[PDB]
This record gives sequence, structure tokens and C-alpha cells, in this order.
Amino acid sequence: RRAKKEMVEANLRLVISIAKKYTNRGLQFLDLIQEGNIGLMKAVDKFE
DNA sequence: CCGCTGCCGCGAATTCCGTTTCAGGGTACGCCTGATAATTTGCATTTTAAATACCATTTATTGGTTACT
Repeated sequence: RRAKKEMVEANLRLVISIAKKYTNRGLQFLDLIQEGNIGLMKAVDKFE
């Protein structure tokens, strides 16, 4: 657990970029960001 | 050491009328699978050419002849 936190906290900027590419008047910025963070947690789980 | 500044809140008439019910974000794709929404038959209740089984009180035919143009 304490290992995965490090990658998750490292790649938040990546999430920000991908999200802002979709922000143009959808839900709201922060909702997109948080949903992307869910996705990032999934990806960290699946990466080899 | 009990004075003054600067923030932030809050408020600003009445009815009708009119009118365009109206638009704008800029991001993928192909699998299995269950999950409903469609579509297919039979059985209860009417309704059955009518057919049927009894009570009923009210004309009909009636029983005709005895008087008589």
C-alpha cells in the first residue's frame, strides 16, 4: 500500500492534463479530475 | 493601552403589456452476456341460430237459433 501511494501521488499532473483536455463545459473540472484519479489507481494496479 | 479606520453585508414602487419556447461542449473502439420487450398459445365467462319448462289473466271462437223482411 505505502508503495502504491508514491506512484499515485507522482502522476496527478498527468491526470490533470488528460482531464483538462475534456473540461470544455462538461461536468466540472474537479469531478473530471477525481474520476481520472480513480482511473489512475486502477492503472497503477494493472501496470507491469 | 478601549480609540479609529476597512472590510463585508443589506436594501432600492405598482399593476398590465410585448416577446424571439430560442440557440451554445468539440472526446473511441469492439466483445460476451443477461435482461427485457417484444411476439407466439389455451381458458376462463359471456352470449348461444335459439331450445327449452311452467305459471298466468284476457279475447277468440262460440253452441248454436227463435222469431219473422
